[PDB]
Amino acid sequence: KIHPGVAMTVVRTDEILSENILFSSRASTSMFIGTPNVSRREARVDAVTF
Amino acid sequence: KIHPGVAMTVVRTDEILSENILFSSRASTSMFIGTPNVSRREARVDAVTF
Repeated sequence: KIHPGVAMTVVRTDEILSENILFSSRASTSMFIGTPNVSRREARVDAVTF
Repeated sequence: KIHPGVAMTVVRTDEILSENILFSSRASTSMFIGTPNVSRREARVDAVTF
């Protein structure tokens, strides 16, 4: 338990799960949302997947 | 052509093609006939595999 001739500083990262809060003003962005489409992918005899 | 100490029980199987007669009574089974449905499998550029 002899204190050495050098002094050690110990550095460690830390991970902290935050719970964040978002703000945005009125008309912060503007969405040009278009009409969605349909493409029949699976034309199965069992059940059709669009 | 001298007898050994042991004997054998030679076993083979014999196939036979038999014309058979099947009988079943009336109303033996109930059947739900689904509508036939088409599906492409391999869309070949020459000749599509239906």
